[PDB]
Amino acid sequence: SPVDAVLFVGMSLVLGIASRHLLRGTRVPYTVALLVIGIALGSLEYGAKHNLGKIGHGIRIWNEIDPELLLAVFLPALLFESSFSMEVHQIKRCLGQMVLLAVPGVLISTACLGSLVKVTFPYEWDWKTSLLLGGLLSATDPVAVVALLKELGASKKLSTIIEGESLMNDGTAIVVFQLFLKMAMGQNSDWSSIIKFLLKVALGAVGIGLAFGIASVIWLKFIFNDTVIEITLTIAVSYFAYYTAQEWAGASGVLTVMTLGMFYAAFARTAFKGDSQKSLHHFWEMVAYIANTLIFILSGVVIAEGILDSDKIAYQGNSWRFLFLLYVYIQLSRVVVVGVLYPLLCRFGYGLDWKESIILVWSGLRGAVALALSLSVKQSSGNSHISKETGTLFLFFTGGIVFLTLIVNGSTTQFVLRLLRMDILPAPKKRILEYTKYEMLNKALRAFQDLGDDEELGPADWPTVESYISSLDPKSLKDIRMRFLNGVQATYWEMLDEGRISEVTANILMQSVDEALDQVSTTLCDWRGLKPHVNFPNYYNFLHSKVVPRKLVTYFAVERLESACYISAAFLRAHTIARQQLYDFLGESNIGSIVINESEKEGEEAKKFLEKVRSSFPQVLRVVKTKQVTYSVLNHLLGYIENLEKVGLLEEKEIAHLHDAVQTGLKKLLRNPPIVKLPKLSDMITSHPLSVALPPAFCEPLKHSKKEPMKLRGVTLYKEGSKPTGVWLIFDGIVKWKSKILSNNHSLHPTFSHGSTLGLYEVLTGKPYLCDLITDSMVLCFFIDSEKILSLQSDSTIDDFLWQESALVLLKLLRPQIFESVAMQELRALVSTESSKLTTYVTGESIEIDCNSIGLLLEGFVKPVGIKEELISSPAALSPSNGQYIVETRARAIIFNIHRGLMSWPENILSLSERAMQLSIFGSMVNV
Amino acid sequence: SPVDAVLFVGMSLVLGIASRHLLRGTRVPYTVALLVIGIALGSLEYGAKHNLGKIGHGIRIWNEIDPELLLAVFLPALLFESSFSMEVHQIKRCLGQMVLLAVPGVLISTACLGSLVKVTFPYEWDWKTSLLLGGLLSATDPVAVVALLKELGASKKLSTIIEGESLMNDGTAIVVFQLFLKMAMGQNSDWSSIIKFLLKVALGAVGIGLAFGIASVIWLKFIFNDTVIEITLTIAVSYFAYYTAQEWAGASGVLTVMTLGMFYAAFARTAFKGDSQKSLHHFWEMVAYIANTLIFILSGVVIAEGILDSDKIAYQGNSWRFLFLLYVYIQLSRVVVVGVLYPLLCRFGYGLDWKESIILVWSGLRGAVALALSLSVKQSSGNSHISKETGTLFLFFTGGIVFLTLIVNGSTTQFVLRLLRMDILPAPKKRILEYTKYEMLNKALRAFQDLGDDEELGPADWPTVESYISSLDPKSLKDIRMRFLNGVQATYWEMLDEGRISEVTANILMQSVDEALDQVSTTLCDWRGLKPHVNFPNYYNFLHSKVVPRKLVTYFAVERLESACYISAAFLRAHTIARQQLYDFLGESNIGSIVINESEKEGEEAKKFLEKVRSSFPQVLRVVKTKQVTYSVLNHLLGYIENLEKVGLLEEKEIAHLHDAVQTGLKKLLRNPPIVKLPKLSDMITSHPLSVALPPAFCEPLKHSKKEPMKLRGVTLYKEGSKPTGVWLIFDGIVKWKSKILSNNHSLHPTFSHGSTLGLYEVLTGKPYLCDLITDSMVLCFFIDSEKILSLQSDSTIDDFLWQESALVLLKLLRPQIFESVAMQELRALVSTESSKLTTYVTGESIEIDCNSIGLLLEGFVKPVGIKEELISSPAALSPSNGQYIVETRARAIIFNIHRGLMSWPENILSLSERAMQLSIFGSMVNV
Ligand SMILES: CCCCCCCCCCCCCCCC
Ligand SMILES: CCCCCCCCCCCCCCCC
Ligand SMILES: CCCCCCCCCCCCCCCC
Ligand SMILES: CCCCCCCCCCCCCCCC
Repeated sequence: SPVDAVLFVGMSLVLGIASRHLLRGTRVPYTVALLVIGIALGSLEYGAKHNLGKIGHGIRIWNEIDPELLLAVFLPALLFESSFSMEVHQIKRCLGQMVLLAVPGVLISTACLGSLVKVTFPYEWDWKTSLLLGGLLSATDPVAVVALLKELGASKKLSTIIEGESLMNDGTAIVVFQLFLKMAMGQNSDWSSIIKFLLKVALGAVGIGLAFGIASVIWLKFIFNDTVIEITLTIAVSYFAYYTAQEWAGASGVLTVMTLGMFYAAFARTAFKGDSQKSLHHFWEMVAYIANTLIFILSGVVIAEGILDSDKIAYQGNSWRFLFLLYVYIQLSRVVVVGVLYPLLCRFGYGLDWKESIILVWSGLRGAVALALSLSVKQSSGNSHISKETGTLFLFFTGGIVFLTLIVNGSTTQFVLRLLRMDILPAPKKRILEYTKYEMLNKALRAFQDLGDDEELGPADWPTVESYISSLDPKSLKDIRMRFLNGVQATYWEMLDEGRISEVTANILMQSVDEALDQVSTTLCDWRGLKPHVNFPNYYNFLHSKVVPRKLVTYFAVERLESACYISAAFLRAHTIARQQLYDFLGESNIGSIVINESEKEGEEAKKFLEKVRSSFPQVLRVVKTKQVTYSVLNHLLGYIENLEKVGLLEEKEIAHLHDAVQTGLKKLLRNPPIVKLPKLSDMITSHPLSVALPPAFCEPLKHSKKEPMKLRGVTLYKEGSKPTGVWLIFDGIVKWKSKILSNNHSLHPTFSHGSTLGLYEVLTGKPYLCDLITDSMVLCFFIDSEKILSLQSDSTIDDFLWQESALVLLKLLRPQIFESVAMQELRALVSTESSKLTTYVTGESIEIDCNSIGLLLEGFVKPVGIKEELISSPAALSPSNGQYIVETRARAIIFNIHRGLMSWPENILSLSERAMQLSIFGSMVNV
Repeated sequence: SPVDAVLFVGMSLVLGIASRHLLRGTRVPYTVALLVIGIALGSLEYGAKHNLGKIGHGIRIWNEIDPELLLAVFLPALLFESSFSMEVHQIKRCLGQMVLLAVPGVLISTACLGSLVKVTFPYEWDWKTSLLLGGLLSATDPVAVVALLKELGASKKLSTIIEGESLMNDGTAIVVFQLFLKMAMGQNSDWSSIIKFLLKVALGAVGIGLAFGIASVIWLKFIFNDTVIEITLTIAVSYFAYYTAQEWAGASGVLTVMTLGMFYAAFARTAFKGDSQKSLHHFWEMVAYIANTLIFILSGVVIAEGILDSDKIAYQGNSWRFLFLLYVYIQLSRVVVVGVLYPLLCRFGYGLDWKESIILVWSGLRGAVALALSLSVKQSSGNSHISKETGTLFLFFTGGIVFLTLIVNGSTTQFVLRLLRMDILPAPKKRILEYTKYEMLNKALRAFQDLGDDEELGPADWPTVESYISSLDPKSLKDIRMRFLNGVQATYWEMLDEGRISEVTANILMQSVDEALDQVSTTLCDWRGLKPHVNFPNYYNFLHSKVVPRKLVTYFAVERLESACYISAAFLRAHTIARQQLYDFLGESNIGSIVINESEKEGEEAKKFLEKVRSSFPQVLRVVKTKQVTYSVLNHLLGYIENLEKVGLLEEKEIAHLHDAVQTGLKKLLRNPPIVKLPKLSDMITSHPLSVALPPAFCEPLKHSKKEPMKLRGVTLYKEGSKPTGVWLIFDGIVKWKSKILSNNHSLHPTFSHGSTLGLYEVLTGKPYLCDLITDSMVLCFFIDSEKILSLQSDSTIDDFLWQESALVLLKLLRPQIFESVAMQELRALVSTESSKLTTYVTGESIEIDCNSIGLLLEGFVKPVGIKEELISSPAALSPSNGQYIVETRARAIIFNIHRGLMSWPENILSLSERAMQLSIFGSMVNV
């Protein structure tokens, strides 16, 4: 007999799947179909009293459910996914509005609804019962609202506001529901008892949720490679926190589960495995789906049971009159709440104008949370406090309100949104969507070439493949700003793809750019959306508060400045890249220079933050950079291991060992910031590329002590035109170079960084300093005298290397139009290639610059052919004029063999053998 | 009060997580800890009668579980993942052994155990009760055995055998358990009733499972983009099939759920979404985990309850004596089963030698299925048929046997496997593992370069990244065969990565190569493992049986020859590629030629199968190739959309629309083979690259009728030395070319394919046919006369194109050392480039062949410089001798600007500026 509850669950799930599948893209939630199906089924079982056989047995078994078991099983299932899929950064952006719409919004709605259904309803209810109903059906469902917002097409700001207030209204409304339910149960008669009950049920529930979250997050941090226990841990901790709060501490288990889910959303994005995230979210979304379906069908069944009893509440008239009165009361209470909070709602978080206010009012969808609360009231009814007729009325009214709100609100808020002209996609977003569709076309055609060379199967059919994918200026400052922001977006996309930034950092940066794309008429506001995430509050860790460890200080600083450092570095890198790209796309136009200077002025707060990090905490950026690099490394290893697993190339014991090793490395990363040894001067010397030339005897004068490598920002390294007093080794930081003498035209990013030595050209030649260096950051720089460098010129193997270093520096100096937007590791690869040749040239010879190569004069004089006799100075960067140069004096030279379309998309995009190629690859012809 | 069952579930889950986490890499299943914990907890609640408070309330609630509700909730949860994660191709490889170990193996074990516990046990049991116990504890658990095999390290053959027999022993043993349980309930007294009960409970259960599988698979095929209802559909169909079989049809719900899971494993790999697969498998594995944990803890609790009752079965002595007797009876019965079936087990499927037989005997792990069956017997005990003492004895004995088997078998089968020397990894697999680790090192270092250029954060710390990844001839015919098979493996990996083959096809091919890597001493046996998957049984569809539709015939042929065509084409392509690669790695050694000829002889059955497909069903390969190409295209689009979703670049409504479109395209693909229009002669002409030269007036002589494009294999197209009677257009198929006159040295793959026209050089010049063409397949070839081609020489825009086509053909003819292993679409790109120049050269001029380019003489004579005067013929392929050529007569020439390390891994793998580069990127220095 009890096995028929399994049948009830199975048939309810099948009906839920059928309703969800049939009512997709219909404006009509499948939940109204579930409620109607449950009501009809309960009418068959109870009103008409037909023989449903084993169907009716399960129906009756589930109708005899315990109220408190009902809540304990279903409410965590409903609410955990809503609270856990919460995205933390949009919530921190609109949290003032969230709490405003949650706590006082629910309080005002409860007051209005309770007063109205007290004064008007004919059931001679109490104030306790009236306010219990008011606070019951004051909880906007997060599942229904999220499902509505998926297909609604509203803006991200309004979608975030509505979703967050919907998921917090549940907590507040269930708190007040428990308060007034205990009141109706003859408790909480005094104000002091009210305060104690609220204090316990709210704060203790939040504390239990936080404690369980902390314990489970630490446990997850110590669970390395197991994606099954990571999800069953969420199940166990959720259903154990609910029990510990409701039964053991007497708190609110719902608030405990919601705080647990929010703690998981905040501090457990790195506690779970990366590939365990999708499975865990899918499982909890499915559990919410199953709980919602079961609650809707059970609520329908029990409504049919209760309103077709001896009393026949369904044939009383007053039931329906006051059901529609209750619906208009819902609408008026939501209007009152939004209007009262509007003067404060429009000033906090995201701006709320009158258009978003109408959608906020109209998206008052009631769902399975209110249904579950009223069902628990109905199932516990029949005693002296809440009569059976009253509990049946509560369930009937709540079910009718859920039905009416869904039908008249989910189906009509799309109309209200298309009206008021809030569904229109703005021009930058339309351009971006067209670019993405164009790139998808390019990917499809490229995949079609890559598989067109098959002799066994033959040729494919392009028309069929197309059928399956058949659903895919320089003077205006506004458009140039829009192109620049598109370039910044493209650079963020590129660095996310290459692994330089994580998905959360990428989302934050992309959201900032999307915000900035609406103010392209005014100055670039790209950093405005990043300012909330980049803050440096205080550094009291150096006031002896935590200098005794000196060891936890790095931990708190890194955990406290990790995401901000990533955001600042990514912002600066993307702005530099997009600035260079906009210079290449526009060339020399004054509007391009205006936007370039705008970006340079805007990128000052990020540099100031990075300076604060460098000064206050000199070791944090090393740890942060190391963590980023090894995180990307381990993700690349994970991708490789996933490909190995798919192909089945390795033994399942060896590939499992590799997977365990990489996943353990990732968990140990995201558990604890890397313990990076702070480099002294000795190991910074030995890690500099100049150290191969410097002998170990010169490397150990007390490990080159007595000099602090730190140089403050704005400190000149050496003045231009000065004598070669020495060279500078850049172990870290940024140095700017200025030179009016040098042909520094259009040097957009004059900069040298770590692993660079500056001044070798001058000390090796004796010529005055070619450029003016000033430190642009906290530079870890060491000075070695020219005597030490010049004394190294004994051997010819070291002279070659020193002149190649000089070649590097002058390549980034003499020719910055090509070699400034390249790393000085790629440039070292270019110079260090065996094909590159350093040559001392006797007077009267010729230098062989040619096609597909470049050369740079080091020391000497050269005169060309076919042009008026010119005495070219020693630094020349000798480039092919024709795509010549008799050696004049004793010469030195070395010859080297030397998503990005979003900025310039609809600009950067025949023969009788080109048409044949299209025929040979494709079917007839396609405009590739 | 009933809310305490939620507490029981939560604490049981927490204890299960703790046991699984603590006992990882311990040889000890966490399930023994679960059983011990449950026994101790039940002892506290029932024996010692301590006040456990709300813990004991949940304990007692779950102790009062219904037996049949217990089975209905837990057995589908346990067994669905085991039956659904079943891999179909290894099962079809060893199915004879599977059924042999499942049906008669379980029958023999049941007979032995029942007879032994009837004759020896002191409880005066019946034959019905004795055989009920024997068939209860005759079900080897699939969950425990799978978990053991994950860490065991046994071969794939033995692992597959053990896993499959374990997951089918459950079906057979639960069938016999239901039979003998109904017998003990006073039923099935006659042989005819026995036959009817077996017929119903087995065949009707299989039929219900098949029907539910068919319905749900069609439903899934019509569910496009919803990964949540796709998993809750599995839940609903599983728990509805169980109910429909057990309660409505009276069949076995367990057999129904297992056949449903096997149907999902077989015919629903394409019914679910690709990205829904991992989430669905994770969910069902977690459900099996939760059910197993709950069953073990509940079984412990109820054992403690039953053996500490008034009877005190735990203090009787006989309980323990016959528990250990029952364990030795388990061991002897398994020995008897394996020994009796060995003469047949060693001849069917995978060979079973005496070493794998010992592991087969010893891996007799009993688990949660036997525990659940005995718990259902215990919970239903207390009546006249099965006494309370008997049911308690059943549960106690089954729990003790599960405990003893786990402790003494899971912990010691690793020892038994390391003994007998079955844990040693063979040399080819060790080499492959070392190659994978080397490639992971290369990936890690490359990811370290790609993020070393950061001016804001600074430099990373390579030692830390390394710390996080610190766990990573030409004369022997055997080694050359091993290298060739490694090259075939690498090519399979490459085509899986590029999307030419799916993951199932890749797994089949890789398994075939792994099998072949053990017989490298003998001839290449790569095709031996593919022969089971490549069969062409019959084609009665053309005997008027189904020619009336002519429309379903393609559907059945494609669904029936899809995977076989993929396997054959991939095998032939990979063998051609690896043959060319082995020629490049070895050069000219006779051993390399021996292996090359071995591969060519081996690749004949695949070509014969493709010929059978081409002859019998001329339209199937077009459909199959189109489906493959569009599947890869849609997967690439999915990857692009996933990257778009991660970055948050598009609106969540537009990106959702793109995702829905691509996923709908994929579901419509895997639902129905593409409807590819069979090309007539007219559209094949218009789709050939020669059709741009051919005017529409020449294209429509009744759409060029009266000629059938089909040419049988072995039909010569034109003989060498013959007059240019015409040219041939290759729309499909393969043509081989032979020419002793031409310098065809080391032409390893002489072949032209679709989109190629052959003979233009001869008709344009009048020279005799340079090579001998014979059709190597069913070629769709058209003949156009030389008069039509020569009459096209009026314009100079068409002459250029015709001579460029001739250049293509002669590039693949004159110079096959470079241009035969390239598509004739890439070669068309090379020739059609604006940098390529066709030139008519007046007598006495010079031709400018240079570096980084190639040239080919078309028509005329040429004499070189510095070598004895040579009169080079018209086809020359004029290549730079120095890295010259005075035009002799009226000349024609055109000048063109012209995982793979697995085969040659530990063979294909400083300066003072190279050491500095390592310093500038890394920390000190790493051997890159
Ligand atoms: C006493 C009346 C019946 C009470 C039923 C208890 C609630 C059980 C709900 C189980 C839902 C299972 C589906 C979960 C799939 C992820
Ligand atoms: C007397 C009836 C007892 C019922 C006990 C049910 C315990 C289930 C707790 C965990 C359920 C989690 C999944 C819920 C999905 C809707
Ligand atoms: C009447 C005694 C208690 C019977 C309990 C019914 C079985 C409910 C099992 C629910 C398990 C929920 C966990 C599923 C999570 C995926
Ligand atoms: C009187 C007690 C009724 C209990 C009904 C439980 C129904 C649950 C059916 C579906 C359970 C699926 C998940 C099981 C995971 C172990």
